[PDB]
Amino acid sequence: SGEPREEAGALGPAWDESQLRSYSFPTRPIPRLSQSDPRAEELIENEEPVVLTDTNLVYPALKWDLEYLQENIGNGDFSVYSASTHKFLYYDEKKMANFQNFKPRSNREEMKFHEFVEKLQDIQQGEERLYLQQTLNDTVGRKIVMDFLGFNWNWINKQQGKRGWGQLTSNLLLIGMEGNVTPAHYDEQQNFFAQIKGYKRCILFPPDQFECLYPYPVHHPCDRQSQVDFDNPDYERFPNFQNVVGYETVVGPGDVLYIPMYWWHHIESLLNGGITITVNFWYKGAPTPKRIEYPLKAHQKVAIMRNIEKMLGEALGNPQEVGPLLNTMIKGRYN
Amino acid sequence: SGEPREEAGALGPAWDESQLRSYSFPTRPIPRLSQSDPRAEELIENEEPVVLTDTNLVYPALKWDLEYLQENIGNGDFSVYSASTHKFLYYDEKKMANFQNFKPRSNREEMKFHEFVEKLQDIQQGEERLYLQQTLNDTVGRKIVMDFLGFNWNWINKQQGKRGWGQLTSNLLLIGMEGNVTPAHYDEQQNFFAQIKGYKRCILFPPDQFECLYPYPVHHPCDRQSQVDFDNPDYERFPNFQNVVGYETVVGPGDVLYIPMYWWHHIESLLNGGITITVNFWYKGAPTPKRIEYPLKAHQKVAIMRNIEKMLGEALGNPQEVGPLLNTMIKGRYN
Ligand SMILES: O=C(O)CCC(=O)C(=O)O
Ligand SMILES: O=C(O)CCC(=O)C(=O)O
Ligand SMILES: [Fe+2]
Ligand SMILES: [Fe+2]
Repeated sequence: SGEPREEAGALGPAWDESQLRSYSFPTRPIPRLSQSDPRAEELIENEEPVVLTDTNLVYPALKWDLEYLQENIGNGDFSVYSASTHKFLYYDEKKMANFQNFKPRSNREEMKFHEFVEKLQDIQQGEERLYLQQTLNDTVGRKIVMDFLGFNWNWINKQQGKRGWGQLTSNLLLIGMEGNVTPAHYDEQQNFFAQIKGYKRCILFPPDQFECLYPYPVHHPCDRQSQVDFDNPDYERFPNFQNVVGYETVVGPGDVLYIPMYWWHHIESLLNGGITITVNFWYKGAPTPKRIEYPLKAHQKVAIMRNIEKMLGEALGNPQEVGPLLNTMIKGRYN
Repeated sequence: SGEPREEAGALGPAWDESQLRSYSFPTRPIPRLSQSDPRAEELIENEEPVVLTDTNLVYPALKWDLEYLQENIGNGDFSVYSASTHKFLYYDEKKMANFQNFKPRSNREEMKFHEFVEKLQDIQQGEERLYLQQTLNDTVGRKIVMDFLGFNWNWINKQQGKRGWGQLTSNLLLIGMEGNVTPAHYDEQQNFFAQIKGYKRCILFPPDQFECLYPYPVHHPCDRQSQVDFDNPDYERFPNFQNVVGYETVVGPGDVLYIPMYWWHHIESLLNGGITITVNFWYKGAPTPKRIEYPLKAHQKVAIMRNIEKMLGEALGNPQEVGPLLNTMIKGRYN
C-alpha cells in the first residue's frame, strides 16, 4: 500500500495502518503518477491499474460534504443500502428466481437525502451501517449540476477517445461510513474511481487470479463476486485463496484510480476516517477485435467461461443443471 | 444562454448561435426577470446576477445611434480604444513602471465623436477594431443631457438605497463594433449594465472560481484580468481552467444586467450584429460589516489576497519580490 502520505501544511499523516483491516494475503503498491507522466498512459493502455494524482477530474466536488449536499442536491429520492455487518452484500434482483434458497443479507431503500443524513446521524449515537449509491443525472439541484459540469470533462473524454472505449455507461455518487467494506468483485466495464472526501483502501487482483478468487456461478445473484470470506477464508473449499496476491493503495481527495475491466477490487472506507464520498465513471471497453489475436489474455478467457455458463443455462432450460452437466463433462475425462 | 428571443412584430430571431463564439467551458443561463418579480430583488440582495427586462432605466437612449449622437452629443473629446484583434487588451498605466517588459497591445486616443464615426466608417470598407468608452458628464450636448436626465433615476436610486451601496462612482457610455470582445475580468464595484443598441453576450463567473481563472499579479498592469486566453487555453500553465463553469446571457435594447462586485465577466458584441451601445452604472459596494461574519464569502477571501499582495509589495519595497517571497513561504511548508 505504501507509507501514509503526509498532508500539506504540517498536518499529520493522512491515515495510519491501524485504520486498515488485516488480511491473509500479500500485496504491493499500485503506482501513483501524474496524468502528464508517460508511464501513466502506458499503464492505462495496457489495462493495468494506476492512481492519477492531478487530473482535477472532480475538482468542484472537493468542497462537498453532507451539509452542502443536503442543501443543494435537492429533494429527490436516493437509493440507500444498509447492512448489519461492515461487508455490504449486494446482489442482482433478476437472478433471485434462479436460487430460491438465497436469503438476502442487505436491503436497499429509496429516501430523501436529508433523511439519509439524519438516519446516519443517530447511528453515530451502533452496529448498523448505511451506504448511499445514486447516479448523478440532472435530477439533482442546480448547484450540484454546476459542479458536475465543472468536472474535467476535457481530460476524461480525451482518455475515452484514445483508448477506444465505448459510451460512458454511468456516473455513481457514493457516500459511505467509516469501516464500510465492499467485498471483492469485478465489473465488465472500464472504471475511473474519483475520490472526493475521506480515504478508501482499494485492493485489486488481476483477471488471471480467477482460480484463486472463486466467483459465484454466473446465474447466481452474487455473480461476479468472490465466494471467499476475506475475514475468514475457508481453505478447504477454496485452497487456492492461499496463492492470491493483490495490488493495493489508499486513495484520498483528488485521487483517481483506474480500475481496468475485469479486474477484481475490494474497497473499504478507512476505520475511524469519517464518511467517504466517491464518484465513479463507467465506460464500455473497446470492441473486441474482429479477428482473434492469440495468445488470449486472461480477461478474454473469463469472458468465454461466462459465455459457456450462460449458454448452457439456456440450452438446458434451467441454470441449476449447469453444474451437474459440467461435472459430467469433466470427471474422469479432463480432471 | 437560452434560445434566441423572438422579436416583436414577427421580426425574425434577435440573433442566432452562429453569431456567438465557441469556448471550451460549459454555461447555464442567467435569469431574465421583471424588476417587479420578488425573485429579482432576492438575487440582487444575495449578490447574484440577474437580467432585469423592464426597468426603463435607459429608456430615452433607446433611440440613440451614431447619427443622433454625433449631431447632439457635442464637439468634445472622447477616449477611443483600438486593437488589431477582436480582444481588447486594456491595462493600468500607473502599474507599467512595475513591469518594464510589458509591451502594450491596445492604444487609447482622444478624438471628436464625428471623427470616431468617420474612422469607424472606412474600417467597414478590415481587421482593425475600435471601442469608444467615455463618461456621461455634463460635458455633452444639451439634448444628450436631457436623455440622461430622463433615465429611470427613481428605480436605480431606490435600488442603491436598499442595498446600502455607496456613491455612484461613474457612468460609462460604450460604443463598440460587432465582434468586439472584452476579456474576462472582475471589478470591485457593483454594476448595472444597461444595453441600448445591438446585442452582447455576457459570460459571468462567480468569485469562487478564482482558482480556475488565474488573475494577473495585483501589481501587474493587467491586474484583475484573467491570464488565460479563452480562444486557446494553456492547460499546462492553467490546469484548473478545465473546471470553469459560467453563467451566460445575451442582452439587447432595454435589458439591464446586474453584475455583482467581484464577479468575473467576459463581454462580446455579437458577430455581424452591427455596432453596440451600452451605458454602465458603478456603485461602491456596501461597507464591510464592523465585526467579521464567518464563514467568509469567496469575494472576501479575494479581497484578503489582494491586500496581502499589496502589503507585501510595499513592505519589500519592490513588487517583483512578492512572488519569490510567497514561494519561499509556501514550498515544503504549505504545498
Ligand atoms: O467504493 C465502493 O465501496 C465500491 C466501488 C465499486 O465497487 C465500483 O466503483 O465498482
Ligand atoms: O461592454 C463591454 O465590452 C465591457 C463592459 C465592462 O467591462 C464593464 O461594464 O465593466
Ligand atoms: Fe465495482
Ligand atoms: Fe467590467
